[PDB]
Amino acid sequence: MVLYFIGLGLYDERDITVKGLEIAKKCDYVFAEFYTSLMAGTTLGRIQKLIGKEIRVLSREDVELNFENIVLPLAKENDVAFLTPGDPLVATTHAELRIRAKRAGVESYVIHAPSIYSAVGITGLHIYKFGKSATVAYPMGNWFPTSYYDVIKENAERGLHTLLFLDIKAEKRMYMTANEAMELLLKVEDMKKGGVFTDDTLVVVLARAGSLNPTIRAGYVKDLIREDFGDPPHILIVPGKLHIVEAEYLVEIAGAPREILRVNV
Amino acid sequence: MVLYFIGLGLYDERDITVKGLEIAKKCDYVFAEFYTSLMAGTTLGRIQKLIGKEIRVLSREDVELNFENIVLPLAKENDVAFLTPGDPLVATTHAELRIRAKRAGVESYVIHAPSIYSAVGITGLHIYKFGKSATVAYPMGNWFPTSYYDVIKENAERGLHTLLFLDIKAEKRMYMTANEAMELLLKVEDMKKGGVFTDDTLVVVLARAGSLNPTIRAGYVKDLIREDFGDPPHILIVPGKLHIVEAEYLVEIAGAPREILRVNV
Ligand SMILES: Nc1ncnc2c1ncn2[C@@H]1O[C@H](CSCC[C@H](N)C(=O)O)[C@@H](O)[C@H]1O
Ligand code: NA
Repeated sequence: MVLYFIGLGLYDERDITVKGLEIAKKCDYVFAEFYTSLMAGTTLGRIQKLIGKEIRVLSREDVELNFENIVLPLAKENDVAFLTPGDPLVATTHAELRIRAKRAGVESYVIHAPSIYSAVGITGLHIYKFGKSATVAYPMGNWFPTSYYDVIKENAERGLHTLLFLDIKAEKRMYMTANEAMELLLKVEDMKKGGVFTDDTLVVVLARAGSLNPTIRAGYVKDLIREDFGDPPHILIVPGKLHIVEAEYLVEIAGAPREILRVNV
Repeated sequence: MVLYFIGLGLYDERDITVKGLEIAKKCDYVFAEFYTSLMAGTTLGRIQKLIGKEIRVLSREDVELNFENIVLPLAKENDVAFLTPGDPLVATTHAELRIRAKRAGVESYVIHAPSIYSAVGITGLHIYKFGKSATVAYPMGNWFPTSYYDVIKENAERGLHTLLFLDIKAEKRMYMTANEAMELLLKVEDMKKGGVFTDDTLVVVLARAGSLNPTIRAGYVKDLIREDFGDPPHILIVPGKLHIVEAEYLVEIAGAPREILRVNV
């Protein structure tokens, strides 16, 4: 009678940790959600084959609305696993599900896996220099989210980097590209006119982290807004004040304009 | 002709990903470093047996100073693996190593693994609310660092959480406990008098992340300062204002006092 929250990792089925695999293999029932993120290098079939268990995929409503009606009942008499892309508690509200587990009298354990939040280290930007993070959400009809723009502003004033998770509407197979993110930000700049995000802003794009050849690119918005970064998922990063060593990596590894090597001191 | 940076994960030998284990097994040479951080729940012997190949350990000097003389030459005609605790390149210095690989004409790839940066999600604190991160280092001789205090102040002021890594003496396998960190902070507060860290400050301590049974505790400094958090490593977090769900998670999962539900939300 235990519930395991198990992360599947960044890109493919092998991004799960050995610990995660061995526990999932011995579970009686296995549930999963594939709406919080996109694992571009695998399929449900491959994941199922790897763990040797049939997987019951749940929708966002199944989880947010009926997690205690669909998953917890079985977890009271058996070992149940709930799998998720990346790390199960990063950039999701799944932590709250552990509260539901407890009140249901069910023990829960968490098995971590590589997460985009941590994988940003491959951009060469010091991970401790990141400040508040935000999500660039798709506008729904006339509703136009803009809060993420203020996050960039606040971090940049402190000289901190801003990690921008990008939207995903899995049910519609809609995966926001870094390009779409940039467009939205420029539009928001037009409204707020804070000088936060412009054609000259230096940005970093990380696409398909977890794969062997992720797309790592740095440059000015004017130049990257129309560049092809490959298949989703993508994340966008607006660096704050760079250290020379960060700029060197972006130039040498992410093909950034050598001019950034000359920071303004 | 290829160098693989492979993350070992959080705590024990099973914290490496399936992909990492499989790639390491196919490499002609396997190196590892245990100076940036340690794998507190396992040993070099257990990691080596799991992989099945002899592992050569590299000192801080061997890497920072002679990576291109010890590691890269072999990567020219063989597949080489470089294992590091956590997620590769999270340690502010390892990114540079990819530039060295480039300059040696050696291809390098990164195989991710869980990191403390993402793993803290288990505290129930929303990762988007984390601000600039810092490390608390022991004062030594005429050097008494206090910058981490300012980091906490700037984050909390903006309602952001502060992730604090605690000092470590890797070679000696000696870690600074959360209790020591809290003591240091109280002394810095006495000097600073900024009202940033006092007996009434709410803090979160995370011990042995990666383990199925990590210690997750939250409470006011005056009550946790002398609490036994178990074996290191310890992670100290100074949360900013809490979302009601974060507070409920802390109360329900980390044994936080009911008081935070009205005082810190
Ligand atoms: N492999 C990957 N490469 C680039 N961005 C990724 C990614 N995986 C996730 N993301 C980013 O994060 C968003 C999901 S938000 C939740 C992330 C997940 N729990 C994790 O720990 O990684 C995606 O829409 C995308 O913008
Ligand atoms: Na951070």
